[PDB]
Amino acid sequence: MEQSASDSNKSQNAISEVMSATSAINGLYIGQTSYSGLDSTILLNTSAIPDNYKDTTNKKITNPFGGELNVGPANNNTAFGYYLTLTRLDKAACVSLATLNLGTSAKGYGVNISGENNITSFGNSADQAAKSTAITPAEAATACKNTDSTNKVTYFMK
Repeated sequence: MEQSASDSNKSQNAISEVMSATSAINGLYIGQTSYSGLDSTILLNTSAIPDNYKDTTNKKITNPFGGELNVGPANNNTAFGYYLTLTRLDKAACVSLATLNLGTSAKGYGVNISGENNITSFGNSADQAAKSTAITPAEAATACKNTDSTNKVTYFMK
């Protein structure tokens, strides 16, 4: 109730985690242009067409590495660095990220998108669309919308 709330409080804590993630993974690779090399391997690794870009149950976010992770590089480091396809989600997490601020401390957020290598264009809404900034109940209403069996989100985060 009353605004996103987590967009100011929870965000400050989330930033630390992800900014440490991109730092850690980078320190192990040393740029590699943009973790290049993993692409060719991982792409054909899973069915040649990585179905992991989406979960069929309700739990996959491409970003973290706390559970079932799949490593992959993006197009160009500056635009997008890396993506890790982690299966894991919850209805609360859907609202949590939409009540966060995924814009200043994110590279992009896309719900029901598949193809982390080259994410779709970013607007400001969710579901079969990606957005540049995530915030306010408006996003929350759009992110958690018909998303049950189709509840999966690839998202690059800084």
